[PDB]
Amino acid sequence: VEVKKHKFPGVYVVIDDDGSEKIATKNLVPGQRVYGERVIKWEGEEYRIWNPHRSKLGAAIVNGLKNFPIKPGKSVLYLGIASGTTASHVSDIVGWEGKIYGIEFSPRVLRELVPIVEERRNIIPILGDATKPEEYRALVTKVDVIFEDVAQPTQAKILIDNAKAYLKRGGYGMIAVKSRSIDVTKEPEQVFKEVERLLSEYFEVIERLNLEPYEKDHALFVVRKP
Repeated sequence: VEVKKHKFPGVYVVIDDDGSEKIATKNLVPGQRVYGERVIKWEGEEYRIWNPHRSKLGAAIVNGLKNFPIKPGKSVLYLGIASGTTASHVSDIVGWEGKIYGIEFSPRVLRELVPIVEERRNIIPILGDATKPEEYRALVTKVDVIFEDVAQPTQAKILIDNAKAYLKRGGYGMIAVKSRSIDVTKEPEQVFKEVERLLSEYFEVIERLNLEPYEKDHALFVVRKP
């Protein structure tokens, strides 16, 4: 097994004995395996395999995502942090000089998460309603990136409203859109066209990529705040 650097900083390529390729991040918390994930020991460091079946962002990267604004030392406002393994990998990537404000609506989801992210002290889990971003104003600063995974009909407006409140000028947004969570009747491609239009009222839309076959009728959008 070999580990080399991916094009994106803080992301790694693992090449298995048979020459097949996987993506990975460097474990922020050596010794830890909270998802019972596959960890590769290499030159004295640990690398956590980033499974595209457990992480929509992992899927996007495997699928050839070109713009990835999450990088070491960045601050991230993360809407929907409890879903999948993504927060763990984002935490590895941003490292100890970066920061992640994790917003969850449910007190149950938050209580279940804290054990899992306890050691990742660059994650600050916050109870909040992402539709009303001003309610967590006292707990969140201006950020470099918003990452959003919120399966709600107004998820584009959620992104704009949080960006108005917290995103630095020049900063980026990333949003994993489940087509059916906005509109079960419309074709996925039509839903995505509508999301792209709504986002474009506020953002420059930089990229959009489908997540098949890891997800069905999901697209991830990268946007930039003017």
